Amino acid sequence: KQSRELKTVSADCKKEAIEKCAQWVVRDCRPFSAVSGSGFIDMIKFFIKVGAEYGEHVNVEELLPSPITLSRKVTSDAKEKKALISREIKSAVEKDGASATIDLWTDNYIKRNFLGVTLHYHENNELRDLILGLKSLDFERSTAENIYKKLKAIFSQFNVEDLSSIKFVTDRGANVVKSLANNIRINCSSHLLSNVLENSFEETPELNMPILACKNIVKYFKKANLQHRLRSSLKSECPTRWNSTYTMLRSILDNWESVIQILSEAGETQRIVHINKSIIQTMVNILDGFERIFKELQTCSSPSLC
Amino acid sequence: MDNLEVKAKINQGLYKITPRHKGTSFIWNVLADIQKEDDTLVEGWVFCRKCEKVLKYTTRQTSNLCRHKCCASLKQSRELKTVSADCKKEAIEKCAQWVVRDCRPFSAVSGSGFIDMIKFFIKVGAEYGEHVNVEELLPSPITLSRKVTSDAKEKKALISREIKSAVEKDGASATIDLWTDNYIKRNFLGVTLHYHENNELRDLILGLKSLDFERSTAENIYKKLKAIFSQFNVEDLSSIKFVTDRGANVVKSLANNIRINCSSHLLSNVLENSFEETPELNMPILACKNIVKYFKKANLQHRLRSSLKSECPTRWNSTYTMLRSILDNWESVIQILSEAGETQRIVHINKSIIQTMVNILDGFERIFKELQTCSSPSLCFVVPSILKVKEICSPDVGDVADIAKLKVNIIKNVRIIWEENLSIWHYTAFFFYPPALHMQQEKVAQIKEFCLSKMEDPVCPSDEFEFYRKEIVILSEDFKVMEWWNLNSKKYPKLSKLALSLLSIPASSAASERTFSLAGNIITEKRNRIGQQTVDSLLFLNSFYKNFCK
DNA sequence: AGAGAACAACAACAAGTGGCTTATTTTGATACTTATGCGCCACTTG
DNA sequence: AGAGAACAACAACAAGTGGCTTATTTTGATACTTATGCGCCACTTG
DNA sequence: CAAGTGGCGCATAAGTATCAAAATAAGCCACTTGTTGTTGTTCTCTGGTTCACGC
DNA sequence: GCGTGAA
Ligand SMILES: [Zn+2]
Repeated sequence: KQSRELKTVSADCKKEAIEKCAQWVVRDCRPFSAVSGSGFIDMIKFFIKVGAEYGEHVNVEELLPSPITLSRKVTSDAKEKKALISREIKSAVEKDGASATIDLWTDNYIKRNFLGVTLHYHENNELRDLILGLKSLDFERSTAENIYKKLKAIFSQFNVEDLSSIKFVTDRGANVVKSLANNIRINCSSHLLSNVLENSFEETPELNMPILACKNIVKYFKKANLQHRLRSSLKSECPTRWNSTYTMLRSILDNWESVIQILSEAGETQRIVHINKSIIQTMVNILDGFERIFKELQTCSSPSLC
Repeated sequence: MDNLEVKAKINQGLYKITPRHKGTSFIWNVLADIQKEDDTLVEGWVFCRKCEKVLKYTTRQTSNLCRHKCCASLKQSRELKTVSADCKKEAIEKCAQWVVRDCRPFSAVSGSGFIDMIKFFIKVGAEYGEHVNVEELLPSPITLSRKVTSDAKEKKALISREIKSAVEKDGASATIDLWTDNYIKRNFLGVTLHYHENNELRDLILGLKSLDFERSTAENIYKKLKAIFSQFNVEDLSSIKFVTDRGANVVKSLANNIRINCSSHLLSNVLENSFEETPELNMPILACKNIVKYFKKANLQHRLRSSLKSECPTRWNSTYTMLRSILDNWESVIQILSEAGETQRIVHINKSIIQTMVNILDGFERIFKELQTCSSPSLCFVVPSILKVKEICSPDVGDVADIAKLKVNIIKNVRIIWEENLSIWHYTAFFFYPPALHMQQEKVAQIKEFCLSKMEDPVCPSDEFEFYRKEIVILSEDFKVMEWWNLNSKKYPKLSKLALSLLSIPASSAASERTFSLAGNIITEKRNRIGQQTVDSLLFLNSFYKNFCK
């Protein structure tokens, strides 16, 4: 028990420590998992070190800065770290090995347009990934020329002048297509397969009718607050998110007994019984195969091109 | 040289002095400057108050001025032992890693609880050296939840005695409300409590318990509130003053007890009725609504210099700030509409009516702000609100006849909505105003026997009531009624408790709105599995720390 | 061839001052870049 | 396809009083050698 | 006379010893409340809004 | 010109 190593404390210290932690958590309205932060324990290390080395009569308030200082410091560190890393960035991109995915996104509240850039490349027995930056296209309407200028500006402030050897795996955005016509443009496999599935469903209206029935049933569930007695609540109807209807099918067919029991006295049981379960499990298995394909192929931490 | 010249002139007395500069540093608490004979400040040089030597002044830097011998001795108040610049550098560095690695807001470091934690941690580190294992010291969130629940239980047990002590003296003002969350569709029941013990009202929440998922009904509300009061072992449940506006099932449940309407939502409904009866002013508001939607649909908000406000969240008439934002930047928006091809929309609206409506609705906003105050008592200034809204809506020739129609609608709605729904308790509260020269009508006639009957539970009550009737002092700008009868409590030992109870009744029930907003802050899209017990415990602890602690 | 004890004529030495060129620090006003800090001021959000 | 956040359900647990036989140090005491001065006091000498 | 020593024990004492009857901790186990810990489950987040444009 | 879609 504490064989002369990094020392422990008594029970009073633990009690008062958790008292202080509870005080902070309840008073400042922060998430509970804060005390498990990776940087939080490092800050605790620094503070206990400083306190031990400088006694217990120091001005705690003065040692802690203001948020504006934090912003200036993080900006300065951003500039310094970018300058430090640009050398290895140019070294890696010079050797024809540099792969980057490009896609734009619109902000939810202010709707400012942005563009993000990352990099996938192999340093030493591993594929190193770091995001290069994320710059906004002001407020002007999006165009291929602006995207091309912004990307060359980012690569240039990171000391890149080739813009030919690097690789892109992106969408079929015609503006993006004309943006980088001098290099390769590879269609996103996930997006291609999503289009394939959309075409697959849309050519069979007879079997699309069960999908409409199921989505209107989950609408009936969410509209009347009927997920309360259900053992496992249902998910979103149609978010256009890589066949969320697959999860809908799994949930519906795992609570089929409960939903039929509920709808027997609800008067809508005639609608569900129109479709037999066998075809439903068959397409569930097909979507199981497709979901396995998704989870194996869609991976940024291991090779998947093979 | 210039300095010798100005020194000689000021010593001869040709130039005068100015000792204070309104600066945040301590150097100007001793240092001073000079002004010329034509009331012009001296630039580039300063003057000391003890050595009487003219030193240089620099706008870009003042460090050279603090090493002077006269200002050296003053320094500043002794502080706890400080460290060098390096330690601060590594401190801000580690704080930068903390704030970047956990996606946390920057203003987290300035929290009071964080300061308490760092004080504790620096103390324990100084006590037990530099080799203490930190990972065992920091607990896990499950322990945090268990301990906060237990602490909520024990704090409630401790305070229930003083809730009883407050309720026995008939001070039992507390409002209830219902609200729906955003993601679980659960319905939560919220209730606060107000009482006076230590010369200001105590704002705290009794609790917030969820009524499961079963269908809303009067019996569920009554049993829920009965249980909530039962955790404090309270069975009176009759002298509690209720403030709910138009909750139909809620009113039906508590119809046996004392019920009082809510003034804020009443006034909002009065404004709604007033604007409903004038279509000529109804369609310009709709035109402004469509104009705002036109900007918002195609994110045309970038061009404008001051973006428009939210349309109408049913959150106390946001159309005020909506029309303010529209009016105060009219030229730019009408230009944008000019090249937008939708120029026909603006023809229906004129600026003068906009500005007059801005004036009157800003008056209504001021009324809202004055009446809605949780900390200070606010029940007294209610009838003067009706008087002021009456006098502002004076039918004149300056306004258009349509504005006269709107004013007539306001007066009709306030006459047939507000005063007929006003309880005698509001009259009693208005009566205690120290200058009572305006009212000598039947209201005092009724309040006489009302107060005499209520206070049943030499030293004659009627005689001291007329003694209060004679004493009259006009209002001062910094006057408070509560401390006024705190001083007069010796003069009237029994009526003081009655007036304290009356002044403990809030004008409205905005406390429930504040609690619901706080709960919405607690429950976010990213935190949704949180339980009702934890929410209630957190809210109770926050309210207790804000109210009853230091 | 010891040994013990004490003057004597010189005689080779220090403790305690001034004179002094010639450096040898200390006190002090001031010309700048450069990393912190309140405080309105929003201000856009729902 | 990671992203944070958080319960419920069952294992798991150090923190604390009470029996207690087995080492073993404090105090105590009798018991006995070495050696260390204090003062008469002769006990001399010149 | 007086500065020097033995002497007569000589009353004292800082040393040593061993013979008893007590004052303590160590290793284990009792056992009863309260108390902390992984390891599961369950609900959202990003996939997306009109322009390059050829067909 | 208007899908044309692939976002
Ligand atoms: Zn001075």
